[PDB]
Amino acid sequence: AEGDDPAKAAFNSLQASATEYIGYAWAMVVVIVGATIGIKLFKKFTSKAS
Repeated sequence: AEGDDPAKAAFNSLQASATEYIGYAWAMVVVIVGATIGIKLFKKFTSKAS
């Protein structure tokens, strides 16, 4: 509750956007896992064990 400084709010909000990145952090962890696994199946899914 401060003076009429909403003009600075919308501006400072851009700093909160950082969350958008921290939110995908988990997905980045999942991505990593997916990649690691894929690199295998992706390679083993070429000629298989016949």
